[PDB]
Amino acid sequence: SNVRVLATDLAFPEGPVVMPDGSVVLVEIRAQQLTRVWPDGRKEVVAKVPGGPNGAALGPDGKMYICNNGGFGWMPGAPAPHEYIGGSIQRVDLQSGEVETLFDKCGEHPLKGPNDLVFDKHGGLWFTDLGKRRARDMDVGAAYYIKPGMTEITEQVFGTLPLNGIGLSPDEATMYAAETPTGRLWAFDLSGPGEVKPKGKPICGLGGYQMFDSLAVEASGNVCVATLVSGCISVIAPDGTLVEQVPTGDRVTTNIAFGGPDLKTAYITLSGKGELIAMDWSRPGLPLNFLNK
Ligand SMILES: [Ca+2]
Ligand code: NA
Repeated sequence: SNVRVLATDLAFPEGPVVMPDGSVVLVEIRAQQLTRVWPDGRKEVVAKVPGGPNGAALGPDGKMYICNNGGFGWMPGAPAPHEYIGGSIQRVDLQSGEVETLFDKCGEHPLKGPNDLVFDKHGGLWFTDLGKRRARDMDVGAAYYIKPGMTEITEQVFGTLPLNGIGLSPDEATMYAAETPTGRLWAFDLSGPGEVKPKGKPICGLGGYQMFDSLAVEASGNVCVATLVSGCISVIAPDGTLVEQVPTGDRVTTNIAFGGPDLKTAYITLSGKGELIAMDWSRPGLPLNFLNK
């Protein structure tokens, strides 16, 4: 586990997407932008994304899809009314910087705080909703699926505590969602693309005072979840066994993505220190659709 710092002075980094050349496109939630970090050290702003760009994934159209949580109040907190512009799913052209809003509601219900996302092999898009905190109450968590072609958005999970990381199993027959305040990883069986069948179960709950953020799946099927408070990556087996906890040095570790040769480098956002780091990983990551395979 040879650790290296790839970038600093990032304004709450999140949503890393590791390109084939080892460059990383990621979101800076506090600076409201999509940023490109190159292996020669240089950084460039790809696009300004007003609000709270929170997670990213490359899509079948070659554009970068974004979960926009609508803004926080800044460490993040509950957004004062004016700092919140509504949650949405957006798309960014990585060549022009043009930002287009795709969805801001599902049925008659506005999206609250979209958080992270993952494409299935048909181009359908899963995403979590962490909800928003208000003065005396908070939204429940949810997960959504957008049908291939971006034709329709559907609610698949609703009424958990806030949901954050999301991924698919290698065979894409199971969707995983991390429940932030409880440090529980939930597994949902899929009867087919985009469709949960009964709605799921927690396969792992960490002890102590530990909370979950975003995640990435390994080719083995293990789920690697960024763990807040204790500052590590929690590696969870498909059967829920806690395989290991890899310390990162930052209590606000928020996300992980695999890249490099054989997808055996982990790229991790340390959102407390404002850093993107890389770490050797003993097992290869699961290739993401429309990025790695
Ligand atoms: Ca997240
Ligand atoms: Na990730």
